[PDB]
Amino acid sequence: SGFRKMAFPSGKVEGCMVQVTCGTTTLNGLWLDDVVYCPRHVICTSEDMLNPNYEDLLIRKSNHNFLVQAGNVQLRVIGHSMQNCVLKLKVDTANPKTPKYKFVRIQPGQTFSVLACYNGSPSGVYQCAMRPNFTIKGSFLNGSCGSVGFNIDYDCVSFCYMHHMELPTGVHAGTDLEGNFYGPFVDRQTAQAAGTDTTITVNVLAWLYAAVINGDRWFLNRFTTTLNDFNLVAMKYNYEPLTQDHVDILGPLSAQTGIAVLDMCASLKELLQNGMNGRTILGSALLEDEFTPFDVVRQCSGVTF
Amino acid sequence: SGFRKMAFPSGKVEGCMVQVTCGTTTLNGLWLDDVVYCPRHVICTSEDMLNPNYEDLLIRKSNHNFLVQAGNVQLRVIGHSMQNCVLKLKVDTANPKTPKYKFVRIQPGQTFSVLACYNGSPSGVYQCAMRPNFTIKGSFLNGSCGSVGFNIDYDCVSFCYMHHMELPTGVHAGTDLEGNFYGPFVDRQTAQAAGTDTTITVNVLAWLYAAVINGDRWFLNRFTTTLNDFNLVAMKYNYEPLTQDHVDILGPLSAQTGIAVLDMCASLKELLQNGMNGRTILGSALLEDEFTPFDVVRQCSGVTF
Ligand SMILES: *C(=O)c1cccc2[nH]ccc12
Ligand SMILES: *C(=O)c1cccc2[nH]ccc12
Ligand code: NA
Ligand code: NA
Repeated sequence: SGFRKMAFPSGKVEGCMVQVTCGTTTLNGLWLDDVVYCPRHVICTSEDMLNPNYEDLLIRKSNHNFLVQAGNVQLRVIGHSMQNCVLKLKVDTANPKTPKYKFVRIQPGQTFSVLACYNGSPSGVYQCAMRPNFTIKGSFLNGSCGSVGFNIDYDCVSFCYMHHMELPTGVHAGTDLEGNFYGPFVDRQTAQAAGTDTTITVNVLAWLYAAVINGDRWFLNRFTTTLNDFNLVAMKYNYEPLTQDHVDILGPLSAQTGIAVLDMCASLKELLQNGMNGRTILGSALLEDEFTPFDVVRQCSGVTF
Repeated sequence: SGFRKMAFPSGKVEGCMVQVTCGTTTLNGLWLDDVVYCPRHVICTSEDMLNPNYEDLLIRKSNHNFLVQAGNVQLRVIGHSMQNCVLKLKVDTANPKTPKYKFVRIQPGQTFSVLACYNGSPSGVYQCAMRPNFTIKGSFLNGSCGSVGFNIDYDCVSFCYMHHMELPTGVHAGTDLEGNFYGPFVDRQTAQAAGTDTTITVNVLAWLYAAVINGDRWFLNRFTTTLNDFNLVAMKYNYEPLTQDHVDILGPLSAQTGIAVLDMCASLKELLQNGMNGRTILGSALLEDEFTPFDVVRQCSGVTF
């Protein structure tokens, strides 16, 4: 019993974190095999902020301008290259702690664990969702650049996020591990802002299923709805459209609880229209949308790695 | 910016988890140096549930009745002893991954990270508080017995909780790592239930300070209160009494925000009396009490390990 915001165990990622310094800028990097991945922002100075030409900044650098520290050990940089908004520093030492890994670009609505780091040292671990607006609601201070987000599947770390920047509303923007931003963001100083966000409807339904599995039914009702009629209410409350693919993905939770997806949609419609009348669901007075259907199955079935 | 339920990085603990089997019972153990710690329940059969005499059950065991597996490696048990409600199995191999560590018995209101495990394999990591009633609101399935709770301080893992059992309301009970239960619970089948719980008042004030640090002031007011008058309202809403020690512990957050502790108490009193009028604080529509003052400072100052 119980239902928590549960991160993956972080040990496989902790062993990959390093500190990268160029000039007076220090941030985190990810050491896999003999490569260190980090935000290309590390080559900027406090002037190369408004319109940096990174190709021009990087051609002016030598391997020796990059200091990489793993614990209290200095790794010698023997090659450097830029891929989109990441820098790849080839080092003279393969990481003996390199886990089985992949790089994956996730869809909005997917969740991942963040290992927040400072100066190449892990600080803490928490669960995030990629928002529909391609931001994350993280927790990052100055120095957290190059902190990574990941999922674990049996033996294999899927890296999906590298942190770059904080936007004016205090939400966060970053890249895949090939250096492509999520969303329209750029690594320069502009008036860029988070777009309007929406609630992840399939995740809210997953979490209502979690609540039933965990022995709570107060919010259920005897009604059903059509997908089309549900989506007309979704739109009114700034919820993502529910697709047939989302209905299919909820099939396993539907089967385990004996509650049809469109019946759970009718519960959600009543919750949006009426609110909770001072009641809670899994300890929350709001409708939670940062658990995927896979996250619910994992935490109700006890899969390990 | 941002504020998350943040766990400690789990790698130092992952390297200590093992599987222990006695008869048909399998659960998790903690391998530190050449000792494996696990719940003494592992020696019970489905009959030794109502009134087990553990001393009598254990004298009937041989070292060879205990199977300890670290990854796919079997550790030979060379000695066994019982300390309160834990079993200590001496093994022929020291854990080469043993971190710097301590065993600590925490106070109610303190928080810790749980590494939920099954079959000696870590599943996930989340933050918990020890409730005033000496339960935790965890997330544990069958097989999670012997999962541990911990805090990390620089280089040093402080183990504070070993999981034993689920109580009828779906909350959890366990021991310190010397095998003493938190609360009045026993490792036998009885009508034991969680006592009435209360809200951790000092933690709610810490989290209101977090909300100010993170740029939110809507709930503040121009009033102050006396400690005595605040506690008369605390009592009405089933909040823990606020002590002068709690006031002293909030001093650093008070100093950083320029909001006197008793002024923040006046904000909390108004929130209890009026509710939030459909507003949120740090993404929550309820008053959060599972962040200590130390947890707020850590996540607003960026301490690492
Ligand atoms: C940190 O990597 C980073 C990336 C883009 C912009 C920025 N400003 C400060 C720090 C950064
Ligand atoms: C698991 O360790 C444990 C301890 C006490 C009681 C109990 N019942 C089932 C599992 C347990
Ligand atoms: Na329904
Ligand atoms: Na006040």
